Amino acid sequence: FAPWIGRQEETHDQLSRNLVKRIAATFGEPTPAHGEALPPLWHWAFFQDPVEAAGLGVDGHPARGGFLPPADDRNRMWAGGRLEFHQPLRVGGEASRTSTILRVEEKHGRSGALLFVTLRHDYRQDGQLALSEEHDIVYREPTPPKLGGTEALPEGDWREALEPDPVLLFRYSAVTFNGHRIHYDWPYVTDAEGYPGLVVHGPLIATLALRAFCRANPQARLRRFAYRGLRPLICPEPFEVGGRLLAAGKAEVWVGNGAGLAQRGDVEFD
Amino acid sequence: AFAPWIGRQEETHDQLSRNLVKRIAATFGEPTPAHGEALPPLWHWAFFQDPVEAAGLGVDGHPARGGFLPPADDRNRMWAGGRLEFHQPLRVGGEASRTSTILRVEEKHGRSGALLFVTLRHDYRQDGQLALSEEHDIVYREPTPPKLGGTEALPEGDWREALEPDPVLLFRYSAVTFNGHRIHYDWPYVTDAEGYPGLVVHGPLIATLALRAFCRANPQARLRRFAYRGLRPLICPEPFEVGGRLLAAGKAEVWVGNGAGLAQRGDVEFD
Repeated sequence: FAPWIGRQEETHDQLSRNLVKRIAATFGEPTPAHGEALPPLWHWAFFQDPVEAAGLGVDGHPARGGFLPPADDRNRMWAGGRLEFHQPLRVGGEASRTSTILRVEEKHGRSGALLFVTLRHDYRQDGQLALSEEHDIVYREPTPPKLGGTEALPEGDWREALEPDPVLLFRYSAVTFNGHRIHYDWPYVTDAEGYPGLVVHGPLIATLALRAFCRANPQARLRRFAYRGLRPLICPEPFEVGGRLLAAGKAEVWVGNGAGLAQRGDVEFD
Repeated sequence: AFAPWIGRQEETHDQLSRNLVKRIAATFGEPTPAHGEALPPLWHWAFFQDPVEAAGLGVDGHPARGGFLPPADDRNRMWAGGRLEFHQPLRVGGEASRTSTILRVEEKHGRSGALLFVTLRHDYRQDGQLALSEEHDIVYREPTPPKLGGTEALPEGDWREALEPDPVLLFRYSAVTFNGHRIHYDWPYVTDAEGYPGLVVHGPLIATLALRAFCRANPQARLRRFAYRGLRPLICPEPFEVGGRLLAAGKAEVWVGNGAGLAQRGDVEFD
């Protein structure tokens, strides 16, 4: 049961260039300088509470409890999220993260048991709110990876083709210090879980989807971003990120390939 | 004959930032030193990384052309060993400088031919102090099917730590050192492409475990020198042992191995 509702924790970190350089390298972009804007979604490389091995489950994620309760028989799912952008976080600075457990509601779909937990992350630099983030976590019982169709790649207003490889996936796990083995352990992700190969991270592709929008709408100032996973992408299959404009300051983004869409997302901007 | 690199020098800088320090500590299951406390021995190997964009990376996941070390003409560049000399600890939280000098480049024709031996010196300075000086021995070897027999016997010592590595441990160390060399995490590559039986436990990873154990077994010893030589690759998830034995008032050896032989040995000197 969840009495965790309304629980807060505080975390601090330094947006240190040495680590920003690593994210930059991973994405093949330039390393922002001291005092400049940390690019969208790069903050996910920060505010990491690494867990000692004994606190980890077989899947390499933390089984141990902490801010959130423990999980063994279930498995966390990166269901989605909404980000509200105010100000860039600036490289070099200290920054603070205030986290709140907002909702913990039980639900039912395929496989039935489906506990949804929503977390809010408030990110402050110099006391000043830079970014407010909610993340959807779904605890479910292990089921083999879903089969069946998904939506096709729509035609859109911009598009980028990407050729993943294990080195790209390793660097992104590295930068986020994610120990989830589905992203680098090929014997495990195939034999133990049902996948045909390595899984491209949801955050990694969220970051490429959001970056292709900004690239294509260079005069657009971000306001809001929402993403939702659909079906996992499999390395090394080439895939694609793209989107389209929908209304006044509203755009939709998507990641997918021939197997169909892996992720969809909504953007608001000025 | 090798003047273009002999004497080459370069200075870099880096902050010994706690966020990365927390990830090293988690990897090793240890406490995180506080800001201003000693960086634990050999944790500096995670710092001073100037990583290349993907286009700069070669197939094996290392950078395709580093500009300091002599180019490997499709030869395999091995981490043969090195020597460290500890003067003062590097401190968590602070800026530090690494000055690097290529000391020696020698071609030597032995059994199996001539490979390239290169000796690289690294000098670390923080708050105006010369904290630590180090040398790496690199050995450029022709691409050869992995030789995995172990020649030296794992001895019995004064202490012993049994280790069962797994791909999570190897990933986290590669992560913390932003090492893209994919023989450490990419199982289809390390086997199909390079022909190891499986993933390779990093030499640096092994040395830190080796020195750590000695420290655990000798808590009053303050480090002054450490030398290590890599003997043979270790293969995840082989169970292996780190041990050592005191040899004299401030001398001890350490080693890494298992029933098949020593994977790595080294020498310690302390007060």
